[PDB]
Amino acid sequence: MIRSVVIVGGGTAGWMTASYLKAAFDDRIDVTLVESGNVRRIGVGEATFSTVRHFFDYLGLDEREWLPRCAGGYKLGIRFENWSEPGEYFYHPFERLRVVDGFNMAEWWLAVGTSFSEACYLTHRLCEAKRAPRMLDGSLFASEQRAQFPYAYHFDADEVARYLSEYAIARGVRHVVDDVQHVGQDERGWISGVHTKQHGEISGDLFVDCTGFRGLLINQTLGGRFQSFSDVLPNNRAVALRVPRENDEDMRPYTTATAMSAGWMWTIPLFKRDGNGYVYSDEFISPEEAERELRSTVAPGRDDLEANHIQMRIGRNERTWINNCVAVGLSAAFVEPLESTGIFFIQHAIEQLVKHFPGERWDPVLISAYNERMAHMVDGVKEFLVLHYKGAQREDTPYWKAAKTRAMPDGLARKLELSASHLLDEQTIYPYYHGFETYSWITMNLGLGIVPERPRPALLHMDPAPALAEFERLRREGDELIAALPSCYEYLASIQ
Amino acid sequence: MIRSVVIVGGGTAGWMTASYLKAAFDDRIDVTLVESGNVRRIGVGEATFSTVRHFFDYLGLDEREWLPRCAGGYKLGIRFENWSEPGEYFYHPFERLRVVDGFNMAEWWLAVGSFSEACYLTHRLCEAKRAPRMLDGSLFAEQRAQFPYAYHFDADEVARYLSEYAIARGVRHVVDDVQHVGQDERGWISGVHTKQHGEISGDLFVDCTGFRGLLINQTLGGRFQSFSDVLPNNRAVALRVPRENDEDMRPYTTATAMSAGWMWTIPLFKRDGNGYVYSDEFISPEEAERELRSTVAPGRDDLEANHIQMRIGRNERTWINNCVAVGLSAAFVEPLESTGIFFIQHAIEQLVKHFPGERWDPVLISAYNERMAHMVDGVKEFLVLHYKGAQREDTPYWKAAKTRAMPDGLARKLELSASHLLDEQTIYPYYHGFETYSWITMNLGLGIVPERPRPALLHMDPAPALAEFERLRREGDELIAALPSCYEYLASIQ
Ligand SMILES: Cc1cc2nc3c(=O)[nH]c(=O)nc-3n(C[C@H](O)[C@H](O)[C@H](O)COP(=O)(O)OP(=O)(O)OC[C@H]3O[C@@H](n4cnc5c(N)ncnc54)[C@H](O)[C@@H]3O)c2cc1C
Ligand SMILES: Cc1cc2nc3c(=O)[nH]c(=O)nc-3n(C[C@H](O)[C@H](O)[C@H](O)COP(=O)(O)OP(=O)(O)OC[C@H]3O[C@@H](n4cnc5c(N)ncnc54)[C@H](O)[C@@H]3O)c2cc1C
Ligand SMILES: [Cl-]
Ligand SMILES: [Cl-]
Ligand SMILES: [Cl-]
Ligand SMILES: [Cl-]
Repeated sequence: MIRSVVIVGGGTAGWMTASYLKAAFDDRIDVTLVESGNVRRIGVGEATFSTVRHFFDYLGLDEREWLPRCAGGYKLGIRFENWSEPGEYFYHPFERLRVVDGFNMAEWWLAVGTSFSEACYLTHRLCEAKRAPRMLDGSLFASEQRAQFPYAYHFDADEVARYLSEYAIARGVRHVVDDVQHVGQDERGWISGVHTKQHGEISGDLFVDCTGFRGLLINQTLGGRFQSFSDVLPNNRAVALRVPRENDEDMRPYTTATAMSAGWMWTIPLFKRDGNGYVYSDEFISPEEAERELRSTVAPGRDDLEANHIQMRIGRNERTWINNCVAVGLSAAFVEPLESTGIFFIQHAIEQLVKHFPGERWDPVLISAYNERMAHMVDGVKEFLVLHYKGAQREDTPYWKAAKTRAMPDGLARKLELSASHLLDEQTIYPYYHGFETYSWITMNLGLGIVPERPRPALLHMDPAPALAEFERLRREGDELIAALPSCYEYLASIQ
Repeated sequence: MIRSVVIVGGGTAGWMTASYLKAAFDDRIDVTLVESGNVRRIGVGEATFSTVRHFFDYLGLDEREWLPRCAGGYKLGIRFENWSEPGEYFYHPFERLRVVDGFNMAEWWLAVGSFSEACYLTHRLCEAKRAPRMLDGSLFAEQRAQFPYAYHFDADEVARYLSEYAIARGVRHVVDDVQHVGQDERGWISGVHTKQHGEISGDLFVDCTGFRGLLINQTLGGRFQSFSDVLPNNRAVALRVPRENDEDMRPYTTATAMSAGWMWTIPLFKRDGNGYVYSDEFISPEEAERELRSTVAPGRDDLEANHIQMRIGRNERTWINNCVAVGLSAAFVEPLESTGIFFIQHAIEQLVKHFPGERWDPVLISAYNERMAHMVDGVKEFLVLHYKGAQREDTPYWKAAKTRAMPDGLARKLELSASHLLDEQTIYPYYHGFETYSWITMNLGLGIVPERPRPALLHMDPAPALAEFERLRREGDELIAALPSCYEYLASIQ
């Protein structure tokens, strides 16, 4: 049985790990987290995926407690703007499709359908009317019912790290602020300790690499091989800003992904401000050009706002667990934030680390099974993301023209062939766990313009009444909800 | 749209198909079923899988209506006898494992704990021979998914019952032999030519002719892929054995390992169904008949034995041109996990979903074929796991099972399983009827057991899981005291 964990890095990954380990094992694990006082955290990572409520539940934290305290907001979905038709948009919401007489509402929409998201999802209305997912009395709008509309969150990246470090430290995590200068290895190549500038050697049984893109343990010490995805997903840089909203009250309960001339831009509404960034490929546009394009769109004349330029490491380690070291966060893998998966990868890496926790024997088969899961997790998203670029109909710049013909991962060709005939399902999407469900694959395809040539032939043999009564039911439930629900900001104000 | 379906074959496959199509499309589909008056149905296929309730629900039939009428009983799971330690047994039940603090009861059992007895309510119900219903008809536990119990029924009666259902709903019934299958200039089926009713044509043809594969294999040249290299059982001998005491009725199938295969016991309302599944490379058809009779029906030579040659494997494609194979014509594996009728149901459900329009869509058809292939391949792999987990080594047959070649992917599942339990991510990843608990339950019961408990559990409070084991033990106690016997309940609804 092993006793102690040493985490290197104090970004969102480090502090999520420290928190979760203490929540899981309490006093049956010793945890130390070492982080540099001079190497900054990435500074971004402000939108989350639908699994994140489980992370906070596991920690014993209600959203009323943790959300104001991370200066956050609600994420009901993502609004995709300008990807295909210009001025046009759709939502990818956190909401499962209803099923009528064996077929989901997407199939029926194609046969008897108003845009797809609008006809099929309550969430669409909530986004348009800028509603909170809760009534003022704190009851969920569905009124588990939380799974049927698995909304996520926006939060401030500084605050969440600050908040979780306090959570972890309150629970006995030893905190060291220092630079690791060298990582020791025993005669078998296993990590023996990390040598700091002022605190000597810090040893332990298990080491968690949370050093970001740098991969200081997993790559620079252990020689882990990093598999780049630049061949299919070229975006390799970002430029970020923190932009105050002219009107705080005007707060959207969703992230916006807006296609730009050489990439795309995020808008993440927080309680006090927006987060903004342009994800781009430097083969098509320079870092200044991108900064200029970004500022022009979301912050004209606001040169007091400092831009944060980021070089992204896109792809994954072949193995995120090597010897006694596990990489969590940007050190393990990263794909561009088009579907807000970075924090999801962290949560899933940590939840599966607890499941695959080593005993004094360090069982290689259990480690191997952990590595497979993490590989599948990222490869599924990678494929899902390439599908975004293949579905995007705009062709107006060298960038968008090149996205159309660029090589694809194995498997996607088949998914596109299928999709031109009929909708993807549980059996034809990526088959291993990667966060996303069928509705997400379908919703992107239909929003972007990858549509079956014709409706499902079976539906012509069937009574359309039950599905038409369902579309009407959705339309009426939507009407009632936007009338009864407070705004996104209103509800958040009431719980601050 | 297409208008008409012609089904060839009136076994369980033909009639399930006819029934389901009418249930699905009512008067928006014309259906004709043609079946031989002289080529007998297989005569077996008496246990079902957990999915089967959905088939009957879809048809609009409550179990109280259909079950006594098919002379059936309850299947709470399968009892595996003599597979590893001799005289030893365990249950593979239709019951999901409870989860405590992020780990299922199997994991906890390994850390703090027989397996089936500790983890499943169904184990007690089987031992005490209970019905899954109280006399007022309420379920013992929707709550139906948590304990997805299935059924036993008489194979003659179910065909008889479903043909009536379908015919009442406008299925045209023809009793004749198909002598020739016509094809058009594209190799599509144009009609079936019968001995006395001329040509019967339609848009879609469903091959329900059994192992024969009259349309899909003999006419269309579909290729059959054999599984004999990994699952050599190629024959069966069956009996219909009356129970000395009808009241003594088990709510489960028994799979008993024998010298050169295994034997099923399926308790029906009036009688048992019995059979020995074997490989003729290790035992002759009469040796097997002698071994069967000796075990379940000593001295009862008045009972006629049904000897069957099984075609084990699957068609590469079950849907070719305008013809879809359903049932034994499509695929078959030995009935060790009662999957034949499941394969039919799933084939038919997916046929409705993949139903063709007037414009035939090769991509939709290809997606149908992938699902049918995965369905059977998943079960194939799961069954080889039974033979690999069986620890008995007492005959040439059991010795050979130990070293026989395996399907791709199973070696990995066995390496994993010696380390820790299989899960949703490491079992066969495509739909094949079975869930994780089934894979786990078979491993633990047969004796493929992680070397040690999961190390994470040593860092955790065992109290919640121990309180759960106790809760299960107490709920079990209460259920066997309150539930009527399997026979008692069935008697009350006859
Ligand atoms: C442009 C961009 C946009 C993103 N958007 C999203 C999003 O919308 N949603 C989402 O979920 N994710 C997003 N991500 C991912 C998100 O930022 C990360 O998942 C999250 O911030 C965790 O980062 P990290 O902890 O792994 O790395 P970092 O923040 O880089 O942390 C590295 C830590 O290691 C420390 N360190 C480095 N070297 C040493 C050393 N020598 N000794 C001691 N300490 C050391 C540093 O001091 C720091 O504490 C985005 C990423 C990028 C690049
Ligand atoms: C030994 C054994 C045990 C089994 N146990 C189980 C079990 O426990 N549980 C389970 O779910 N499944 C079991 N199965 C499978 C089960 O028997 C079948 O799934 C089910 O009976 C359906 O069979 P079928 O309709 O495909 O074939 P068949 O019963 O053989 O039907 C063939 C039909 O085609 C007709 N036909 C053939 N040729 C012509 C022609 N020339 N013209 C007109 N009609 C023709 C015949 O008349 C007949 O109606 C078992 C199978 C075997 C062999
Ligand atoms: Cl489905
Ligand atoms: Cl991300
Ligand atoms: Cl899990
Ligand atoms: Cl079977």
